[PDB]
Amino acid sequence: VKKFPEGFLWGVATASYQIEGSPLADGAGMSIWHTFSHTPGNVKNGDTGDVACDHYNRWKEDIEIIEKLGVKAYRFSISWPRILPEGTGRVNQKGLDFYNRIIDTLLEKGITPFVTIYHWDLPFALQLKGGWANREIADWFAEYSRVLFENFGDRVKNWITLNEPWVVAIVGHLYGVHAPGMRDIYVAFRAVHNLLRAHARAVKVFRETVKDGKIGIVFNNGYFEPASEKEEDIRAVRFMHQFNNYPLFLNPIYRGDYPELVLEFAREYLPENYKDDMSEIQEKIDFVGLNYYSGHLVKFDPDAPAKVSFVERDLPKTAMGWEIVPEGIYWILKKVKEEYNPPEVYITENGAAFDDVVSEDGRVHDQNRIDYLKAHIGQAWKAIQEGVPLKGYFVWSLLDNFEWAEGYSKRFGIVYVDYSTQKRIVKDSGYWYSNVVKNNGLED
Ligand SMILES: OC[C@H]1CNC[C@@H](O)[C@@H]1O
Repeated sequence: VKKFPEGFLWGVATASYQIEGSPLADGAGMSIWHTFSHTPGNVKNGDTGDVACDHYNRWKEDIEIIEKLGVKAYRFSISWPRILPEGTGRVNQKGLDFYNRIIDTLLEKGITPFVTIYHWDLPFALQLKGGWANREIADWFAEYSRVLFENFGDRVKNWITLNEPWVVAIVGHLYGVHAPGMRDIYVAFRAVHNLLRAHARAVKVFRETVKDGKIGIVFNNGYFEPASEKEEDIRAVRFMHQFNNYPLFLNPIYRGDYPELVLEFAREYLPENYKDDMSEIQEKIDFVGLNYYSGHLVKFDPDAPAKVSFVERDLPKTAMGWEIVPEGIYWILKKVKEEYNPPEVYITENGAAFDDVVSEDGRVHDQNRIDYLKAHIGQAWKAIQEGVPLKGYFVWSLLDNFEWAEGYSKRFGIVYVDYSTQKRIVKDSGYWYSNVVKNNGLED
């Protein structure tokens, strides 16, 4: 038996562009993911979010699935361009109506909404003005967040400014693999910095408009282990954790500067008086969300940009090719308490992509995902037993969905989606998870 604390929040998680479809319905502006995915060569098989899970129409039935499974919390995101089609100024009532219906439905059914304000679908109109590269985004984001607080803050009380700002900056602006598809290290570190300033401005306005709410921010994290016991490899691990995990943002938020190895690597790329912004960046937050999926063996490498290479290990992997290292989720939970001691933590995403097939029996026997969830939920329980203030756990994802540059080819859902009909098939992992929420923990 591994029983969780009373009132622990068991959730599922999605993101607007990944499930909704109908990106231009009802006066919505284009996002950068619309223009990106519509550019030939950017996404596997030419996939886009034009249709996705058609959640824009099937939202009621999807929530009914959440209800039926008994899960207590739904993490979802809001499409900025549905609300403010030009990014600032005009507010689209029909966009607000879409999310209002979802919000009211969840509450009526006793599910707690956790709203991610920004999960990567910037209004295209703002990208034309530089997007995350432009310092003024801290004002645009504040205006947007304010609108969400004023319209939804009466009912939604749990808020997340940004999903995975490292990915937004580095994958979007350095690697060019995600929208807006840029490859410029100077832009990428300006985007890191503006992400922090916009997050801090949003939190500030939240204090003014939602008196009884809680607000946090979500980071991606990997469990990095050194290839050798040599000095340089252990250091390569120390760089990667500081750059790729929560310290890149939490060192600023809690200590008022970037982490030390990040400055060794990137001080030429950061804005010249970046320190002037640090005091405002330290705006107090209520919780930290950590996402976790995978671990990576890393070693020093003199030929690699950043002086780090990944080394492949003979370990069980998901369809992403990601190494399954359950103890990473425990390590990261431990480490976040050790380093910054946030008053609350949530696992805001954890999950796995496997090649799911509908059997002849009409069921999806994803024993491989059950095994994955069970192992990590076990490690999260362990972290709680050693004092980490973990208040919730969210499976990525409710639904198989548009997996960014991988398109529909990667399935993360505990519910299978047959894209040809839009049929939902609860997976074995979904029934299994439904049982652990009912029991408030593991059993065998
Ligand atoms: O890569 C799987 C998931 C990682 N975290 C952010 C999500 O949008 C993504 O689908």
